[PDB]
Amino acid sequence: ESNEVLFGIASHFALEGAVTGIEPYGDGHINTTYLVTTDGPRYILQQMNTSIFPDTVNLMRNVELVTSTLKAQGKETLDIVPTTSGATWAEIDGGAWRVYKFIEHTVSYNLVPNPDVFREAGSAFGDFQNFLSEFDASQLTETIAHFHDTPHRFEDFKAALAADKLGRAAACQPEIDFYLSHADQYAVVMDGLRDGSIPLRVTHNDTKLNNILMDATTGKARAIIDLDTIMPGSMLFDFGDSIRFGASTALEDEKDLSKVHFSTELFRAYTEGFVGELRGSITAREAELLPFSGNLLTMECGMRFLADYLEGDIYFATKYPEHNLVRTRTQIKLVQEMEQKASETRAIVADIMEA
Ligand SMILES: CC(=O)N[C@@H]1[C@@H](O)[C@H](O)[C@@H](CO)O[C@@H]1O
Ligand code: NA
Repeated sequence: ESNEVLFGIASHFALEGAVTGIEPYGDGHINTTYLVTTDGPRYILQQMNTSIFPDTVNLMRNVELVTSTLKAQGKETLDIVPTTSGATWAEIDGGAWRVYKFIEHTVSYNLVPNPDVFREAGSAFGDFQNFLSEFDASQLTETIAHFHDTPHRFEDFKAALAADKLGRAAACQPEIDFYLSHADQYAVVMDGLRDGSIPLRVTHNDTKLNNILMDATTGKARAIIDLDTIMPGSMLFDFGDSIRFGASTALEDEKDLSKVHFSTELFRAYTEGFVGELRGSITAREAELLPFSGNLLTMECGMRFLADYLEGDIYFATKYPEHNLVRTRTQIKLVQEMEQKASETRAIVADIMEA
């Protein structure tokens, strides 16, 4: 938005400095995020995407519950800065806005630079699952329905494909046919949740690497951010999504596919950290599905990118017309390598489950 509008928004919130600037910030695809600079502290200002999260009240209730519980254990988290009237968010001119304190002395990554960073990510998200187990499912109502229900995502994909609103399907038949041909694989986790062979757990549901902040000195995890999708699911959604984003040798939107590979060493590092924290709760069936959960979440995210391309880019932020096609192509390349390396990942999990 204009500066006039953004500075106006900021005046609704209990900031503790005179604002000097408000500038676009970060690589989130969903909300619209800004860095607020002041004569003292920094803030993150976000316009929440109400097309994706229509029930703002329930969403903020969940975020308040999670963050207040962390605070009450003396654990660093996202610190909501209230409105000047004490509310957790503001509805202003038809938009929903919130502010968080900027988390100082941190670093974050869109791409794993070395195995230790990714091991730490695994530990952080594994620990967060232990934390979340303290809630029962009823305390944290779903903020998005069918969120990691891959068969439901596939129904959405098939509809986007049949409609082919922009005539973009002609240019991406290999990608389309990849997702169509893997239809038989999409129900495995949902079927296990439904029949009780996979435990229903409270999960984070968007565990990509850039949703953790690490300390700039110690390298240890400081805080997990992007708390909007905390809701019931499977452990496998958090593990699989982490592998999807972080076991790649390339960015999610890397144009040069020759740079995109699935790294079994990174898979190992993350699994060491994650299982390291969850060894006392992980079931045999969950352990059996750890490698395939990577395939599943990567395919789910990929099909969502491609569906969005076919629909004219209505869901994910994009920077250029082909951006979602570029994104779906990395996800496909990753799954192709995950398939080829299946025996190796199976062996890695077995080896860690004996440690
Ligand atoms: C709420 C929502 O749709 N979040 C998505 C997440 O599911 C997806 O895996 C990611 C891809 O980078 O983008 C967004 O964060
Ligand atoms: Na739906």
